[PDB]
Amino acid sequence: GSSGSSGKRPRTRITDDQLRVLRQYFDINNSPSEEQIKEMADKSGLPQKVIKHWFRNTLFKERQSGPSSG
Repeated sequence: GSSGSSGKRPRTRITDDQLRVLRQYFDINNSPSEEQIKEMADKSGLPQKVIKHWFRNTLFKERQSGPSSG
């Protein structure tokens, strides 16, 4: 190939069964509340740092504003 494989994120990794839990809430409320971040952290098993960040890294993206051509 060219390099081999992209490796930035830590060993940990979120699954479709866990992400879905973070996505579903996305609709209801952009970002989870100190209360939701906890209730979820247990529902899925992810920490409060992973969930919070995810919402950001993801949300921030949606906030992006690109021009239209075509």
